[PDB]
Amino acid sequence: MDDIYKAAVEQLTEEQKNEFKAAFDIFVLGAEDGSISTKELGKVMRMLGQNPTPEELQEMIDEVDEDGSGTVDFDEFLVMMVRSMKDDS
Ligand SMILES: NCCCCCCNS(=O)(=O)c1cccc2c(Cl)cccc12
Ligand SMILES: [Ca+2]
Repeated sequence: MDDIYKAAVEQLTEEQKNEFKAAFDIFVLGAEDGSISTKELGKVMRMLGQNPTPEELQEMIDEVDEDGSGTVDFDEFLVMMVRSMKDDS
């Protein structure tokens, strides 16, 4: 079902969309399809001011990976935001 999630997707316009889509490119500016991993992860967090081990970051991808695949597609991705948004933690 996962409806309670699509409910928020309707709130998202299109201006804030181009903001995220632009991020993916970074996480995968040379990957085949666009599957993100602890590999291209620490790559973006580098521009900020962090650079932990791929073992710790996996924890962030293991929480959303509701299919155990070690990836973050534009799918389960939205969920992440919707969650932290409607409820930060
Ligand atoms: N660590 C996840 C929290 C996301 C932060 C919200 C802002 N989105 S973001 O561009 O900063 C961003 C950060 C970390 C992982 C991402 C993946 Cl796997 C896909 C797309 C964007 C990602
Ligand atoms: Ca996944």
